[PDB]
Amino acid sequence: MKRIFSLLEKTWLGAPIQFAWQKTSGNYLAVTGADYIVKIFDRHGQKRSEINLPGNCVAMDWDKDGDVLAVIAEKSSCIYLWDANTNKTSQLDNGMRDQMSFLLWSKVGSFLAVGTVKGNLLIYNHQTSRKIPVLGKHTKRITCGCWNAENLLALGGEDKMITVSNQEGDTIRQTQVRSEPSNMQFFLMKMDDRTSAAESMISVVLGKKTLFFLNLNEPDNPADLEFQQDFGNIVCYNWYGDGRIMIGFSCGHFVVISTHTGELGQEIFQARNHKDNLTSIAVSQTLNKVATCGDNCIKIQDLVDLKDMYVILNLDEENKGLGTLSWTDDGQLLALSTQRGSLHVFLTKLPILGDACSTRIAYLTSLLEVTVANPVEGELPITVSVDVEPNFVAVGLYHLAVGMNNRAWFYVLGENAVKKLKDMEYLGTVASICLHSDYAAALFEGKVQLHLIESEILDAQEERETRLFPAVDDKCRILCHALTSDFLIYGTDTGVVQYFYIEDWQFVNDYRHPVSVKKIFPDPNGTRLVFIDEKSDGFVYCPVNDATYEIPDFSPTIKGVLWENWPMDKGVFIAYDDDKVYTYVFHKDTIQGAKVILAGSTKVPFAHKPLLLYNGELTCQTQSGKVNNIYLSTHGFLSNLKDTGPDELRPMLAQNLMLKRFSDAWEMCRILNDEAAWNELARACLHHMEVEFAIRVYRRIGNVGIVMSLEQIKGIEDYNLLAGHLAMFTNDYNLAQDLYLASSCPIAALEMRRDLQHWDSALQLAKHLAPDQIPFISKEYAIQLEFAG
Repeated sequence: MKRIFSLLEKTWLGAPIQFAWQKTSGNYLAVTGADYIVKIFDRHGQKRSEINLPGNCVAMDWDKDGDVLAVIAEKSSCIYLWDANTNKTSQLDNGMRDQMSFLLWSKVGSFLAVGTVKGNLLIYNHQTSRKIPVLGKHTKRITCGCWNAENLLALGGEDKMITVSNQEGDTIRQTQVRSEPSNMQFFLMKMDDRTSAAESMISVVLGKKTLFFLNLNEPDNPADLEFQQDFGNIVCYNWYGDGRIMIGFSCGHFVVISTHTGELGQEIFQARNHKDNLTSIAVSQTLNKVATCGDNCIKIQDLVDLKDMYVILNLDEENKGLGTLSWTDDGQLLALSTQRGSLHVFLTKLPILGDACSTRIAYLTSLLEVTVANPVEGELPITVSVDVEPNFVAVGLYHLAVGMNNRAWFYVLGENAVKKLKDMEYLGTVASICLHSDYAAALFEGKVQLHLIESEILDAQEERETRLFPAVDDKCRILCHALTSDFLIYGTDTGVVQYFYIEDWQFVNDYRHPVSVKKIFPDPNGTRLVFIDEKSDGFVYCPVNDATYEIPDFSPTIKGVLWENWPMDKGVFIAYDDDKVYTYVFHKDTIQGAKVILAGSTKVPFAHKPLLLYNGELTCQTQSGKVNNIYLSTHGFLSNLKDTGPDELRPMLAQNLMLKRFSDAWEMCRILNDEAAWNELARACLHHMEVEFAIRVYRRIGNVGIVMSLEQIKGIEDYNLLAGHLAMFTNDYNLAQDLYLASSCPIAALEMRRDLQHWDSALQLAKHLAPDQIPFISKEYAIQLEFAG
């Protein structure tokens, strides 16, 4: 949590203030104090508008959409209405002539309620401009009220009455209460039957000491809850979750109560968050958290477990006497007032915007700052101040881009400073942008524009400065794109994948999938691709042979994919969602052909977004704007290797042998000092045809006979002949025979079978390959048969 801005107007010093957040669209913040003005600010503390009043602001409220702010004032009959789409102020005379005492918009209906000191009511409709005066609704000042989802209006007054009404102001119900009503709210009791959706019940605080309940279906049986005097007076209460209330009390305590059938008023939880004074509570269902303020501090807790303190903020001694808390509905901002007349605004959540190019990453770190880093090379993080709140961010080798709607802004990532190059405006809303080398590719309206980030007239080609895809003028829409050191790549609604080669400035491959291609994710070089189709099925594509492979167990929840940037693990990638990362390996070369294998899954902490994979370490952006690193479960062998010994080294060795990392596997076998590990390394060197390394390993094992035999074969360049001899050394005689028959020297199969004394197979081979050897083979077989009887 970080303080964005503070309001400290000289006109408000020494008096309390009131404020309101634009509700459903939290872009504006209305504020007022003893200067008879309402001032409207903008999430950045800059004043956009002001409303002048003939006296103190009595109340203010925003409409259901945040399009209109309503205000009422002392010594006035006019409501003041301010419009967020025009920034204009207008007036509405209440048609009574009394001082107003209450003001509230409906949650659903464009209605505005207005109560008076004499207990009269007005209901206004902003959409039809209809006024509905109702005289004598209360006998004294209307103090409080609430609107329900059915446009029913409940009102409390100093006459110790509660009244419930339709949107036309008619009285549905009237009730008398033991003390003056305050903090009136509507709710729904969650009965076991799913069939009721009407919020049939009212909660209210009486005399600042008891919480009272009125049920519109059972009005003959209201409930009073009384609380321990050691808590002090009730300061505030809020509804949260399924059927719970949280109540804050003056002596630093808060309590949570059940409202389930048979448990109404049962205490679920209690805490003394503050020692001397608790001044306000504010609950966000959007973050699932609560903020509390008291003793010159803010204390924030998780609604999943109220014991778990998320944040404590301590405020400087100038801020003595805390006032009121409120959040934006999106839970992006928290605001706090003081009794001395200051306002403070804090960031509660940051938009999770970030990107990567090779080992270099960019991520949002404040609403107007992007940080670029290279955690692999150890380059110091570079902070870029940006001219707009971005909707998208992209990074290259030498550049950063950010943008909003149909515009982007470009920056050079120099060693000494960051310099803004240019802003650029596209023909429609940019869905995404990608950078590589000093090219950028931007997607808008189903078309991709490739263009240079930097250029000059010196040897320029006008066709290279920019190009627009599909450049063949196909009827297809591009749904996704990616950019590499050498290729622009994109996928379409017609299911086409295309590669465009930047150096020649031409198309180089084209593949057609049976359904639309929704997303694409290339390796760092572009030589392989992951794509996701319209069914959310994942596929590897290999443009070099034009082949495709289905990714097994690929969850439809997967949001994205990252390839491993570590130079040995080029076939490794990950796919991810909000809860998990899945590690996949493309085995290009195996006896069973090419395939994709799920190597395992790693759990991801809440709202972390993956940016970079390097050597089984996953760098993620957090909601705080910071990065964090997660080791994959599939890479748990990477450790201080000597303490586990074989227990982490054996899976490391198996992984390294599959990755062909024989120099590492030798050092691991040296640390292991196990004859079985040396034999597994030797067998792997033979399977992977690494004869020079197999010679070294067998020389360490001391198997001189295998070393001499491998030294004889070392010069063989025929793949099938060499593989035949190595299969013979691994005792796989059937594979050895097939490979020798496919080789330049089929006779080696006959010789092998003769040497193994497999005389029937040797004779069958001799019939096809060397009929002149049949008599000699038959004599040697006959000698063996004569001995056998």
